[PDB]
Amino acid sequence: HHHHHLVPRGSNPPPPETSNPNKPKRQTNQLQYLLRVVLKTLWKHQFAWPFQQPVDAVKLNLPDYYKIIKTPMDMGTIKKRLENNYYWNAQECIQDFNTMFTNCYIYNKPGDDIVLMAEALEKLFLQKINELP
Ligand SMILES: CCN1C(=O)c2cccc3c(NS(=O)(=O)c4ccccc4C(=O)OC)ccc1c23
Repeated sequence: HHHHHLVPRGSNPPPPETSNPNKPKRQTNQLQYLLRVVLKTLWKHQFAWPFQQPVDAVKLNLPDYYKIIKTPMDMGTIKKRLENNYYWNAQECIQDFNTMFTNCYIYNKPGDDIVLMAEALEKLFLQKINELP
């Protein structure tokens, strides 16, 4: 038989929402600091780039990524959420950061380059979190 299963193909899932009109939202001084200080200082770091957008599992040849990671998160998503005033409190935003870092540590192994990058960014994140208003 001549069906060789070359289609249908893989794909990326849809990315996390950055808007939700029915979700409760606030602007708080902590959320303001999270955008202006925490996110913007991590964003400029030379290890930020793999984290600035959702994982493209097709481009990056990580076909197992969304098999293993079922709650993806990334800093582009967090940035957009912050810009859109998506969050109710600082905890929600912080949980998104925690999810991003945790995903990285789940998927990868100690000493992998991506893990060294995540560890550095997490260190910086935790320092910046300790001066939250
Ligand atoms: C942060 C999301 N992420 C991963 O968890 C991950 C694991 C393996 C490779 C890559 C990856 N591929 S990459 O080409 O951009 C890359 C980035 C940083 C360090 C190593 C690699 C890589 O795969 O080197 C071969 C991008 C984003 C992620 C990963």
